[PDB]
Amino acid sequence: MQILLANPRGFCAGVDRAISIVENALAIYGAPIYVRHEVVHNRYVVDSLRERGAIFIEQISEVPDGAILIFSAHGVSQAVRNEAKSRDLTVFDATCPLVTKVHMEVARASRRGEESILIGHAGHPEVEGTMGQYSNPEGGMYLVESPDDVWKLTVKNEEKLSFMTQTTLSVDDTSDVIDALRKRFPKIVGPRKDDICYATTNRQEAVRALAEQAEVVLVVGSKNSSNSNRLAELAQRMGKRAFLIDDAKDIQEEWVKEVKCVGVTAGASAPDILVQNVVARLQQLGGGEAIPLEGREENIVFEVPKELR
Ligand SMILES: C/C(=C\COP(=O)(O)OP(=O)(O)O)CN
Ligand code: SF4
Repeated sequence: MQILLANPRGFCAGVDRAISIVENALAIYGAPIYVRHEVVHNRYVVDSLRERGAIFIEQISEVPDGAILIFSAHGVSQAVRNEAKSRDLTVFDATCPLVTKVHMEVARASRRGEESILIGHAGHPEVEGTMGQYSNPEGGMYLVESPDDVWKLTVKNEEKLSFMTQTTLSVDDTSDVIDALRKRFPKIVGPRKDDICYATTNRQEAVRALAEQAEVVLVVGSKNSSNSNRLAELAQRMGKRAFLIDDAKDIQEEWVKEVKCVGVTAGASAPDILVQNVVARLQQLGGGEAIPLEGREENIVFEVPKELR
């Protein structure tokens, strides 16, 4: 059975920075380090940081006075930031810079009293954080997930309207939402394309190339990872069987019995060791040497704040 590896796969720049922020804060200050939300949506990373002294919380009122608190890579609302500011806490922010860029646009529209539309999935912490940059009751902030949601939305002043997106969406489905937005609200203003980041675009292009060759695609990522679920969904929609798995122990032998080509990728929050263990298990199940596909080079790095060097 041939094993193919998608490229790119695995950690993006924001995740690598965010994890380093939590590790370096543990090495500098010691345990406990409080983190608002799973730093990244990966069970393997979160469980090991928890064992090393990180405590993951959702609400700032779970954090004791005098603590160190780090906001997760997905970002937080201004209400969460200001609640931490008013409390007796040392705060470090692991928000990815490509999330922060979206936040600043939502904050500008709020100041102006002008309405914004976010394209994203309700309940996800990045969506709560970005909708949480808007606070002017004269304007408005609306969430749409689909073209059907666009076709139901009314706004107060469609001549002064803008849109933003979650960073980790399906590139194809988001194009369909934007095309609805522009039909319904011809004067709406946005970026040239969307706010989907380079890592999400590149991992989706890579799993498209992988699924063209492979019968079955395994995506290493946790169930609560939006970007990882997009990779499994893409391969499924191409008619391939695709499974989102935490680790090699999740692989059921039926999924790959008598399969000639199996593909493996990883979401932006999954460490490489988990892919290397998946490959070793597929080799037990009859696969040969893993073959990496040719892929788009990534070259972006985000550095940790100098306070955590
Ligand atoms: C931090 C982040 C993405 C990194 O992957 P993740 O932690 O799995 O998160 P998501 O659920 O894909 O947003 C949102 N930009
Ligand atoms: S998936 Fe994109 S926006 Fe999110 S942490 Fe990674 S680089 Fe940043």
